[PDB]
Amino acid sequence: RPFLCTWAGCGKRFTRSDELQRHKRTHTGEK
Ligand SMILES: [Zn+2]
Repeated sequence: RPFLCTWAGCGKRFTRSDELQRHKRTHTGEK
């Protein structure tokens, strides 16, 4: 099961779900 960020024009892939969620936090603005 590969993880892919299906955000508006992103398409960045991860092998870890925690990586994907962590990454997603940059879109939502959790910094
Ligand atoms: Zn993304």
